Amino acid sequence: MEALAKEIGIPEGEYREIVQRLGREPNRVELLLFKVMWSEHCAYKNSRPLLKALPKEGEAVLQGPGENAGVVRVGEGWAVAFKIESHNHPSAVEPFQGAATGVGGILRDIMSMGARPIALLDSLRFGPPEEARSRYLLKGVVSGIAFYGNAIGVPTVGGDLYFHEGYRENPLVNAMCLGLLREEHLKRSRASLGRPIYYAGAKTGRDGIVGDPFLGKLLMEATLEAIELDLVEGVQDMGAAGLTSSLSELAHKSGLGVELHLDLVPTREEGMTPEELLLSESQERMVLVPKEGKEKALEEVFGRWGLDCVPVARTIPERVFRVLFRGEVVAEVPTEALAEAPTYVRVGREDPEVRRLRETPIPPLEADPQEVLRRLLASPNLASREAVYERYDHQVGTRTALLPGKGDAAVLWIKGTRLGVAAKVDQNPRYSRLHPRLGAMHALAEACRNVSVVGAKPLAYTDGLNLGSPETPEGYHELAETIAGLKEASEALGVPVVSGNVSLYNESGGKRIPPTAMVGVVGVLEVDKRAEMGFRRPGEVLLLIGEERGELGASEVLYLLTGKEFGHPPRLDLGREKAVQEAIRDLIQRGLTRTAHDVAEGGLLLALAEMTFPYGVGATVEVREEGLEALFGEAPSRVLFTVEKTRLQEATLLLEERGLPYRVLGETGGKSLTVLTPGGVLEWSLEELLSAWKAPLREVLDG
Ligand SMILES: Nc1ncnc2c1ncn2[C@@H]1O[C@H](COP(=O)(O)OP(=O)(O)O)[C@@H](O)[C@H]1O
Ligand SMILES: [Mg+2]
Repeated sequence: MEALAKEIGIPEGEYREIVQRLGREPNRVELLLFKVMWSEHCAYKNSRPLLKALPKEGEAVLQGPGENAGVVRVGEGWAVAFKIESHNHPSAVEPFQGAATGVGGILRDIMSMGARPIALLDSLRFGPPEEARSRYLLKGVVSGIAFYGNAIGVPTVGGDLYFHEGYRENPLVNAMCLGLLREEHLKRSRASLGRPIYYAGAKTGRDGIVGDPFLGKLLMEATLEAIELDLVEGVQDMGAAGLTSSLSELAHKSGLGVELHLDLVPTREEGMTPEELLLSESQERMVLVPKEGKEKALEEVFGRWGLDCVPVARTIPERVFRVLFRGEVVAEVPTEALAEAPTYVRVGREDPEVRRLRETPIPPLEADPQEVLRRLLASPNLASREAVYERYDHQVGTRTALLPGKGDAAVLWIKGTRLGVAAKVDQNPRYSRLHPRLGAMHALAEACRNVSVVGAKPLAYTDGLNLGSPETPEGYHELAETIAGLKEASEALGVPVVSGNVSLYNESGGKRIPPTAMVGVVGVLEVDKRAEMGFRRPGEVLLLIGEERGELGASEVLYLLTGKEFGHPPRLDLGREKAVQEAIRDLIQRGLTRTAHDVAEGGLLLALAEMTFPYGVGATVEVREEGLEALFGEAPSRVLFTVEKTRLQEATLLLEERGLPYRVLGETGGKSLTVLTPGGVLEWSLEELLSAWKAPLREVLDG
């Protein structure tokens, strides 16, 4: 029956392997099950072999890759679950539902760990902001993101937005979620023999073979209460491949099989066929396995939240996924056959054009810095995302609260404790397109730097990989270099992966999106020893860890002045990066500084301007090197911070004992940003910096 086989999308080679795993040919239904379970989305066929390289060990790791999300210990009995997913292709066809659905799904993965969602972060990539479609997609996904999150009660505390040429055809929408729980309640996707499997949530319809957040809230409370009462031994959310992936996965990890009675499955539409029920991806659906003797309890938990919770399947000793419908066995495939699909290895080769661009020498450039800073602040990639986060609410919850003082990483305070959880997601497409490996390294480094900058220690990360097809040598190369990049940054900084995602085939017409590894990092700190980026008072000494000179390759200023992106991305010394991150955390924990900000895209001056916005406090400094490289050039491992006058020596003593280059630029205060250079004084009023920075994205989004 190879006919229908290759007619649905299953490769001859793959089909032949399926007949040898079943010792027979699958019927129509079984064939449809494999088509979906063996697709790259579910099987990760081309990425698994490479992902084995990512370091997983870490002091704070409680749960790494394998479960619906990664979990790390944060102290005083608390733990944090988190993960990042993608909903690219669907957001492309319909931005509103795509984004909202991306949020619903990520939320369920975090809930299944028994962790109550405390925050959402979005990682977005669209084409240039002047193009109609780019504006459309941006309006769509943020509208959709706001809709689900605001309705379910989980705030979107931050994220990463970037506009770029390489995303014109394939936009990216990744959602990261943070959830907290008591370690004692850490649950996974396990089931013991002889247990019934419950189904709760919306009824199964003919969906993706729109999300309801209102029902999501109910679903979330019940699941969380159910686990908080220790009534379950396993919980699984239903997403891609619906019931099929939920149960087979659950069964496979449990070392046994599951018998599904489709007739007991709640239906929303009439005349639904077996495959339709099995492959529906209807939203807000949940699988739960009550512990022995707690079935009733589980039902009551859902009864309390006005939800139905009914038995739909049971575990069996035979490691198989047996599907029953109207009295007949319509499918019975071995669990292993469904969960362990073939993987592929290829030979990557870099796209010669990528090399050509990277090796292009950066030409001598000249421009009026008075205007370059204003032009950079007005760039849609550097301007305020204020109009975006204004769509979201619920910064204050029932256990956690977002600290309103703008820090480089979102900081969620755990009420009743001194604990604070910091989070950030990063990646630079320009660096990544020109040097995927260095781009990936920069992403993890930056994310960790941002958390370190508010005073928290990086505990682990989550990586949402987004690339073109792995078929072509150039594409596989980008995937390979991206993964090698993370490994290298991870090993050097001592920060392990705990979860993640992989989205491939993000390309059309031979045009590949810039390799995109959206790195999410979680860390913890004492809310009382926190730092934010805004200058808070006049008279503080302003210092810089690292050097003033940045590079122009793949930089913002280069793009602004040439309209192009080329050259080598900034070099990254992982040893320096680690030492700087520890230096800044020490500085903050010892109470020497409570205001820090790292120097990233746009260079020293842009970083400087961003610090005057939060409180309207200016700064006066001296930069010893003139030239674009010093004022706007980019370089990692650079951090700005302020100390109280009589504490300068202790801070400088600390940096010196760490062998770290540093400089005392000047002080804070006034209603201007003033910069002395060997060629004179450059000056801007905080007003002009502010208006230039505030307008760009606000009109694009609300105009
Ligand atoms: N790039 C990656 N890095 C680390 N872990 C990953 C990566 N991609 C996938 N994983 C892990 O492999 C598993 C598969 O993800 P997935 O099946 O898509 O979960 P779901 O479908 O419910 O969103 C998860 O445990 C996930 O955390
Ligand atoms: Mg930053």
